[PDB]
Amino acid sequence: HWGYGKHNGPEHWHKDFPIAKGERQSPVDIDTHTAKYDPSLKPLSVSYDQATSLRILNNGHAFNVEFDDSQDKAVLKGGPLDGTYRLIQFHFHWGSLDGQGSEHTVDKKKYAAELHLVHWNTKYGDFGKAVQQPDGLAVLGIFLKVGSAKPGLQKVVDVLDSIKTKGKSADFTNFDPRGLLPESLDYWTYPGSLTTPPLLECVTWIVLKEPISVSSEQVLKFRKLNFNGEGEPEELMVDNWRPAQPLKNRQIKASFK
Ligand SMILES: O=C(O)Cc1cccc([N+](=O)[O-])c1
Ligand SMILES: [Zn+2]
Repeated sequence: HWGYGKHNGPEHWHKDFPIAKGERQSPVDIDTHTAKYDPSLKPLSVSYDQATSLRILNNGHAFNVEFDDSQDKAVLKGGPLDGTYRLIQFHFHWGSLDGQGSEHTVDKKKYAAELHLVHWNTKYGDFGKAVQQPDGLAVLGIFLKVGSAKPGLQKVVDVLDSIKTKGKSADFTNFDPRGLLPESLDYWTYPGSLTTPPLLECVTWIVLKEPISVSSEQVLKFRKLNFNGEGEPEELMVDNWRPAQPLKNRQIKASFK
C-alpha cells in the first residue's frame, strides 16, 4: 500500500490513484509574485471556541487530532468560502531535517512542517459525502518553522510516546486548536486536492502566510514516531510530505496586499 518510501511514495501513487496526475492536485508552490491580491476575498472566520477534541491517532502516515464533528462546534467560514465547514481533524507533515517537511512551498521555500486543519462543508452532511464534491472540504494550512517553542503544541507532543506505532490511539480531550494559530490570518487560496490518497479534488485550500514557530525539541518528538506497527522493523515517521504538484490551470489568490 501507499506510503512515503522509495517503493511506495508519492511518485508511485498514480498507479493506484490516477487522479494523482489530475488538473487540481495539491500541494503547490505558491509564487508570491504571481498570486494576485483579490479585494473580493473576505477575512477568514475561524471559530474554534467550542471545539471538542476527542482522541489522537497514529494512522501509519501521520497522527490525527480528532474532533467531535456531530454538531457545529468548530467551524471555518468566510475567506474564499461559501457556507460553513466543520472541523473534523488536524494533522501535520514534517521532515527528517528542518530544511524540508512542508507540502506547500512559498517561492520554492520548504518549511520544517505543515499543519492541516481539515473541515467539511456542512451542506453535504458528512465527510464521506463531502469528499465527493469539488467544494466539499476546506483545509487550513499553517507552516511551521523551528525556533521558539509553541506552548500550545506541547500537549500534542507529550502524548506522542503513547502512539508511537501505526494503529495506536489515545484519549485526547480538551485540546484547544486555537493554540496552534499564528497572529495573522492573511492567506493564499486556490482549488486543489487531498494530499494523501485518495487525492480527491475536493479541497479549497487556505494557506496562511504567517508560520508558527515550534522548537527543535518539539519537532524532534514528531520524528520519533513510527510508520510501522508495534513490533515491526522500525522506520521513523519522517518525510511524510507530498511534493509540489503542477499548478495547471489555477490561480492562487492572496487575501492581503
Ligand atoms: O486518510 C487520508 O489520508 C485521506 C484524507 C483524509 C482527510 C484529510 C486529508 N487531506 O489530504 O487533508 C486526506
Ligand atoms: Zn495533510
